[PDB]
Amino acid sequence: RHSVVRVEGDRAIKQFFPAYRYNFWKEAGFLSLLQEFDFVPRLYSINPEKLEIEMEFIEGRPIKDVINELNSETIGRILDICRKLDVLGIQKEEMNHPDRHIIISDRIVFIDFERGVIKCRPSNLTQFAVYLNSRLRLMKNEELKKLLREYKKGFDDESYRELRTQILQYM
Amino acid sequence: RHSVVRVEGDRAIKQFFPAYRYNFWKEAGFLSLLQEFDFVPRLYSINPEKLEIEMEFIEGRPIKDVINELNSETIGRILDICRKLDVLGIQKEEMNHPDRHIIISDRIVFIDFERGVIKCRPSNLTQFAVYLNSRLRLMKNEELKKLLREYKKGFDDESYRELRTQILQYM
Repeated sequence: RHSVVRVEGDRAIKQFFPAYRYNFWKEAGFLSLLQEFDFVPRLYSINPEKLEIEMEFIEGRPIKDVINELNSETIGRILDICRKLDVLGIQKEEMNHPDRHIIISDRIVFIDFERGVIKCRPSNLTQFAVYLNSRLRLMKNEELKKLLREYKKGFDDESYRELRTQILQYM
Repeated sequence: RHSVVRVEGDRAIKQFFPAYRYNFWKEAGFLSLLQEFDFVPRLYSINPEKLEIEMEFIEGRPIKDVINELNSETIGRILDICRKLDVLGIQKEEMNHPDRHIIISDRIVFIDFERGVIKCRPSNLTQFAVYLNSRLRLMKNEELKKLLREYKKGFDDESYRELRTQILQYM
């Protein structure tokens, strides 16, 4: 609704509709701030006159196509990226509906940052954990909800490791 | 040392050395995230291959040239921008040496975001207050340090207003 992506070679061009200049800049800003990491597309150019962002085309399958086939190693890698975004202070949003926004090949790429916001304690990992439990039925809410409460309280490396192992044992 | 700025018409073009590629992305990222506000330059283009950013040239005088002539209303406007950055979670850095990075005309523009970082409680306002007191000698360190300690504890609008009025009274 906010934008259209067209693929031209190995580049994806995301053009926002004119009403959504605000989201255009958030996408450009957060992609720029995440270029030191390998879990976002490369950013090649921005054109505010056309509200166009030129970026790397990401080959692979969206998570919604493979979520039930994914092994524990791969899920752990996705949890690491959510945790990284938590630590960076970037709340990507809609991480409980990542169906079309995590692209899986030999690597894991997150796409679509146009709703990102800065926050002290982001909800990337716990939004994703709701999705993960919704698709894999790892456990009942009361157990998952307790696990998310403990991570949120501590919110350090130790709290994360406990959540990580306590999620992945279940698979 | 990180970059060279050249002015071509109404555009300032900043080119980084390759060693400072990640400062290029911070400048691009934070300028992008601040385009919804009027206190940064407009961003026009990025070129990651050349590490070049094209933005608005800002007409006006740097704060170091006018700091002792600035009235209380104008200082309050600069304090507001620091607070805004604090609230947004963006620590610009080097705000205790803003000498060439606040440009004052009819409006107030902050420039140079290449050292910015995200954090829960940024130090923009407490860094700027140290500079402000250093140039205007408004109060003794111990009093300022007491005022800054209280602002950092509360860190809400109320804490800010108390800081704001208690700074501006001295002129």
